[PDB]
Amino acid sequence: DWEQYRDRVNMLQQERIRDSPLLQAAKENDLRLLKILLLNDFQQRGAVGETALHVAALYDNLEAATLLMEAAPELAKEPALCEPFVGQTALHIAVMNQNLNLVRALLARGASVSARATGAAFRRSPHNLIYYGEHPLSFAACVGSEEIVRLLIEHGADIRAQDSLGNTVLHILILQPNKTFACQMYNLLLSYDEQSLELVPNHQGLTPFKLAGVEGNTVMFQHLMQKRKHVQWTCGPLTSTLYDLTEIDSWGEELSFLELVVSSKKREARQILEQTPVKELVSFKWKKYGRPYFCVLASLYILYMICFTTCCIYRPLKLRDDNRTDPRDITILQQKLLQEAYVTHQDNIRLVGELVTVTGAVIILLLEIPDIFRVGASRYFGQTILGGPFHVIIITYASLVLLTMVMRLTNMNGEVVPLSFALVLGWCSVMYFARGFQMLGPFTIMIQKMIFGDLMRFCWLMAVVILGFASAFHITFQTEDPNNLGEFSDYPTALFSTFELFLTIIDGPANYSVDLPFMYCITYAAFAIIATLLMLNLFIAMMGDTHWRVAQERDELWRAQVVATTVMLERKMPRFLWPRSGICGYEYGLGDRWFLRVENHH
Amino acid sequence: DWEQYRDRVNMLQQERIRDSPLLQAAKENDLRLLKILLLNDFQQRGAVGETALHVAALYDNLEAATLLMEAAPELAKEPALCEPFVGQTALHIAVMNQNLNLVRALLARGASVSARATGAAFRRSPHNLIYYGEHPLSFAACVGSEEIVRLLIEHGADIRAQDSLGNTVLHILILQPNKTFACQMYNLLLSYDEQSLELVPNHQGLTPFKLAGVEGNTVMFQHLMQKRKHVQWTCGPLTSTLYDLTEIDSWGEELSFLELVVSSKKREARQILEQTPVKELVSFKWKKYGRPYFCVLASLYILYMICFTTCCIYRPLKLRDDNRTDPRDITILQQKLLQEAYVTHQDNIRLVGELVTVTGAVIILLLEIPDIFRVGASRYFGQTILGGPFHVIIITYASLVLLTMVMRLTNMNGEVVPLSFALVLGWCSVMYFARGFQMLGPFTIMIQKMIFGDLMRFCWLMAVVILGFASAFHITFQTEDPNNLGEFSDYPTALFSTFELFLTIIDGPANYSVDLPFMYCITYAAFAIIATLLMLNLFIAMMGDTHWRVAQERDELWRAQVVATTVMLERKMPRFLWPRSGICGYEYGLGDRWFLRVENHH
Ligand SMILES: CCCCC/C=C/C/C=C/CCCCCCCC(=O)O[C@H](COC(=O)CCCCCCCCCCCCCCC)COP(=O)([O-])OCC[N+](C)(C)C
Ligand SMILES: CCCCC/C=C/C/C=C/CCCCCCCC(=O)O[C@H](COC(=O)CCCCCCCCCCCCCCC)COP(=O)([O-])OCC[N+](C)(C)C
Ligand SMILES: CC(C)[C@@H](C)/C=C/[C@@H](C)[C@H]1CC[C@H]2C3=CC=C4C[C@@H](O)CC[C@]4(C)[C@H]3CC[C@]12C
Ligand SMILES: CC(C)[C@@H](C)/C=C/[C@@H](C)[C@H]1CC[C@H]2C3=CC=C4C[C@@H](O)CC[C@]4(C)[C@H]3CC[C@]12C
Ligand SMILES: CC(C)[C@@H](C)/C=C/[C@@H](C)[C@H]1CC[C@H]2C3=CC=C4C[C@@H](O)CC[C@]4(C)[C@H]3CC[C@]12C
Ligand SMILES: CC(C)[C@@H](C)/C=C/[C@@H](C)[C@H]1CC[C@H]2C3=CC=C4C[C@@H](O)CC[C@]4(C)[C@H]3CC[C@]12C
Ligand SMILES: Clc1ccc(CO[C@H](Cn2ccnc2)c2ccc(Cl)cc2Cl)cc1
Ligand SMILES: Clc1ccc(CO[C@H](Cn2ccnc2)c2ccc(Cl)cc2Cl)cc1
Repeated sequence: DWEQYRDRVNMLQQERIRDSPLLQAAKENDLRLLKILLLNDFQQRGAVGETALHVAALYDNLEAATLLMEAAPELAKEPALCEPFVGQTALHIAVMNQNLNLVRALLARGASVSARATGAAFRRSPHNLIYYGEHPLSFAACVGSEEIVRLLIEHGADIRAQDSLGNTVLHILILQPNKTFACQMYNLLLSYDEQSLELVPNHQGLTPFKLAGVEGNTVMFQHLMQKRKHVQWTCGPLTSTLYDLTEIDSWGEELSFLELVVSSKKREARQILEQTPVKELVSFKWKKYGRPYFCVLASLYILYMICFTTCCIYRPLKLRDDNRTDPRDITILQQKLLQEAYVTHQDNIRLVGELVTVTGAVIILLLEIPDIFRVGASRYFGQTILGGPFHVIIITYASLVLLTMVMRLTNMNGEVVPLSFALVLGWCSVMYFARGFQMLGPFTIMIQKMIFGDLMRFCWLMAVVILGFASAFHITFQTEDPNNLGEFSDYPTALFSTFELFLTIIDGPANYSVDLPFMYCITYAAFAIIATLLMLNLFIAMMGDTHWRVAQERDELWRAQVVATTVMLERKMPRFLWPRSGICGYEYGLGDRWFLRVENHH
Repeated sequence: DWEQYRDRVNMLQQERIRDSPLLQAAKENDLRLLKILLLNDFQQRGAVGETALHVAALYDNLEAATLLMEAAPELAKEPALCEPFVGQTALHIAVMNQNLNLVRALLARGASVSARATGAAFRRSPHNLIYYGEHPLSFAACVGSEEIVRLLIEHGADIRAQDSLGNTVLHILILQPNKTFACQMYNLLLSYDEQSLELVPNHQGLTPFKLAGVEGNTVMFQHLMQKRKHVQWTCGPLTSTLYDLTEIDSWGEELSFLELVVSSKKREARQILEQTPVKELVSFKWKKYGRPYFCVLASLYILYMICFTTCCIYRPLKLRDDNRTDPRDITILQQKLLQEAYVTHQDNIRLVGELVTVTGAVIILLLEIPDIFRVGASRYFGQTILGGPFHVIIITYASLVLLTMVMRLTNMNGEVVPLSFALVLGWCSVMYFARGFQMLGPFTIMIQKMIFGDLMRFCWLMAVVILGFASAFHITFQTEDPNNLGEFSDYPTALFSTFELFLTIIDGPANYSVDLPFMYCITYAAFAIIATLLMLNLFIAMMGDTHWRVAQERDELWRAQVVATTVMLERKMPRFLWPRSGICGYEYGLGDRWFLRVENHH
């Protein structure tokens, strides 16, 4: 694994540094020994191809570093050579240690301002504790060393240079955790912008502005917006400001800023939706257009589920064509064949409801399947904010409807099976629309967070209790007459009875007209204590405990689900239903831009 | 919508200011350009009829404003002209910007101290972030600018002037959010009162004192009471104070201060009921008169419900007059007709209970219907503090009793229907009286806050689960013999069974003497996990979470419901039962006033 490899790399590196007297002296700064070694081979390299000057820079030894450079000035030009540290110069190290005196002394000797630390130890990854990109300028920037940043830009640091992710120094500052200084650095770098560096995309296509949204960097987002706003007037406690929406609303771009924020996997990204140009924009879009269209679509879907349900209630059945010879058989009706299922006026009235039913299942797949391939199947089905679990069950619903159509046409028996799944999944998919309503929306997120959290843990331990007790109850009744207590009469019935007895959805077996096994009363007392009293009530206790701790995040997830719904509706619906949002600049002489005006009290 | 209109107004305003070189110079303060333009048409107006001097005042440019006034002194007199800003002078703007030097310079040039900003941007509304009324003095006051307030009063600001709501500067200060400075301003304005300005009503009929109650301004209320109290004595740690009740008790006034506070829709208004002249007054009224009369009325209503119930238990029925030919029919009795329903001594004893029952339903409507028209139907039925939901069900109860009387008299069949509603609603309306008792009162507010909150959200998602599963269970059993498992034998029974199975109020279907469908055991396992375990227990978890967060407001709502009951009883009951409260001043030589004396430890 990578941790064991990095560890060896570090161990071999320290071993070489102890083995070589020149690298050893570069780490210890014993200028006596180092002068004698240099007066007496300067190319000597550690375990990763690093020079004695990289070693002096790593241990921050300016005296050893200047002796090494005075003896062999060419060392200032050298990269490290091996897979972890490829391209790392003594200048990258001196910059990361903030040694301005060593950085000057290296630049005075031709150390490259444009060198790229291409090795893995520099790549963005979960493996690496930092990500400064690849260049001395990007290091000095993320390190928060203006004096080094100016010194490098003077010496030719290309400010528009890009690393292996395509990230410029501006993209890299958006990724750093000192969000507050990163701003002062962001302004220092834009003081040399003179296409703007603000508009350069990385290889994901993200500009710095889109990256601050995607990464949830709310401090850099609100800092970037201070240069995309104009104060129209202030009068007493009131100010009117005009925000340029060109970045946030992303008109006619192939993937918008708000899509990138709502689909981001960072929990910090949802906080961007609470910021001033945005909250007001997504709130305007939702009241004016989003909620009216979502209430119409919710109503049409519920009427379509009533239509589908009615085609199940009036499903085509006839009297069985053979006798119930087994006294335990209760089936009295059978399917009509296709050639007899459409004969009466009521069958033709149903056929309209069935063709509407099938048409809705086709339309569901025509609307769903393309969005799997844009968003990505895992995000499509995994993301709570995008509706992931409802996209699974609506595709499953439409698939079970189309399977039921193929079964009808082919005279295949057993349409009850796909229709029973399609009725449960079809109606529970009406919970998709709960996200538009402040009453139902946050509660539907508790249902989801309780299903995947507490109900899953409960069902795993509930299963071993049911297997223990269903087996004990089955073998207790194995020897007794099945007609006197039917609940445990075979292992599948004993499992199902024990599951219903666990949840108290059926009454505990009892027949006072006969002597039940004494081992049953012992086993059922232990079961009612463990299953019913302790665990079924411990479920309520752990749900009540989960609920107060999740209640803040559920509201944030709901406020984000409303924005994701707003963004979905505007991307999918015909534009004539969704007029461009905000204020057109052109009819007021402001040029091609579109704006949001907000008035605030202070 | 108004937001899009205000936004255009702001955009057209800024466009004109950029288009006109004179308004542009008034905003930028480039005295070079402005001197040349004025030396070279001074009437030029922006998008809302505002002058270049309004523009200089808005951008707070005293140098541009004094050049514009020096070139054309008549500009100081000008209002703005268009619908948002009608009547707004440069003096309104200079006052709101607190520019005392510009305000003098305008007043020195005849700017009107009595101008009214009649435009909508000044009206009280949810659309407007501030409300300063219409006059320069009311602006200077709400802005908290004594030096400008004195300067205006010297120049003739009519302190008794009223805006389009009838609000004086005192009413407007009660509405402002800096409740603490507003007091220092309130005293500054009363220093010029010399009918008192304290007693002038707005167009709602509210004086400043009633408005501080209605708006829940507890800081201004307790400040107003410092001038309506007298300290009789202090001895060591004890003080005795005498509060004038003339304002709070509002004797013989058509609508009292305490009615206006308990019927207010502001959540802050209930906090007035916790203040020193009041809490002691409403507590005295409740112990001495309120609770004794409310316990008598509670007892009389419960005895009337026992009387009505007894007329239902002894309802007049006879043997059916035709055979039960359908083997699934269980009806054996039928109504007696009016001409046979009153024959025995026990029928005449009932008839007294029925005439008492009907008389109580008439009395309920005679007591209820007038109060709908005073309070207003929406407040009458909407307000928790006034008893809103109990006023709905008591009017509904009386209507179902009078309908049942019309049915009896007309020999109409089916009296079971209106009587079953009248028994449920009649007895649940006994919960109205829970508000008098500290044990039952706050709990009856949780019942209400759980019905309209958590039970509503639950019932919406519970309904789609019941529609999904009732349909799956119905079509699973559609083909099987109805006599072996009756629960899902038609769609209305399948809905009702699935509702009872959701809540575990009936046992899960099972008949071990026959092979049930395998799809039933699959569907019922999924149902018991989703309905019974997860959601029925998630109801308890979300109620437990709502309960601790609502528990403070429920106690405040209960303490306010007791005062609303006290105020109701005193307004409705015969005065001889409700002696005037407090201490008559006349028999101690204090004149016509009535007082509350409170003794306090400090
Ligand atoms: C997110 C939570 C997920 C939790 C997942 C857990 C699920 C709960 C239960 C598992 C379903 C097991 C279904 C067994 C059906 C047997 C039918 C049958 O064929 O029975 C028996 C055969 O087998 C048995 O004897 C026993 C089967 C093996 C033991 C039970 C299954 C264990 C499954 C373990 C799963 C992992 C659990 C780990 C901890 C969670 C035959 O039938 P018979 O009884 O008529 O005997 C006919 C013959 N005589 C009359 C002579 C008796
Ligand atoms: C604050 C919370 C408020 C929540 C409100 C929600 C309410 C829960 C349930 C709704 C009541 C529906 C009553 C249906 C009665 C049908 C009787 C009948 O006539 O059935 C059927 C006819 O209809 C049906 O087939 C299906 C009816 C349509 C679907 C069910 C109603 C959907 C209502 C949706 C409401 C909105 C929900 C949105 C999400 C909350 C006939 O009768 P049969 O079965 O004897 O068939 C006789 C004929 N064979 C023998 C051949 C079968
Ligand atoms: C035999 C059939 C009837 C069984 C398998 C059916 C399972 C249904 C009842 C289960 C399967 C997954 C469940 C499920 C998945 C996830 C979510 C998202 C959550 O935010 C709301 C509840 C909701 C929508 C629930 C509802 C109930 C579902 C849809
Ligand atoms: C406790 C958790 C883990 C939940 C999920 C466990 C469910 C188990 C107990 C349930 C789910 C589906 C049930 C089930 C499916 C269908 C049938 C066919 C029926 O003719 C006999 C019972 C039988 C065989 C039962 C046995 C018990 C099962 C397997
Ligand atoms: C068919 C009939 C019997 C059905 C419709 C009757 C409904 C009754 C049970 C329901 C309807 C509204 C409910 C209701 C409304 C509001 C309140 C106010 C609350 O502070 C206490 C409970 C209380 C008083 C409850 C009691 C139960 C009521 C009165
Ligand atoms: C889950 C929430 C939404 C609550 C309110 C839902 C209630 C539903 C399930 C209940 C309320 C009243 C019930 C109801 C009313 C009366 C009858 C007549 C009876 O002869 C057959 C059942 C039938 C038709 C049932 C069906 C199920 C209903 C409609
Ligand atoms: Cl789980 C679930 C999901 C969505 C709805 C949709 O609920 C709304 C009503 N509502 C309830 C609360 N706030 C709004 C609705 C019901 C019926 C029809 Cl036909 C249209 C609409 Cl818009 C109900 C349950
Ligand atoms: Cl929901 C409800 C509402 C009101 C009462 C009234 O309860 C009181 C008794 N009580 C109980 C607690 N504190 C006082 C009562 C009962 C019977 C009779 Cl006849 C008269 C009275 Cl005054 C009881 C339930």
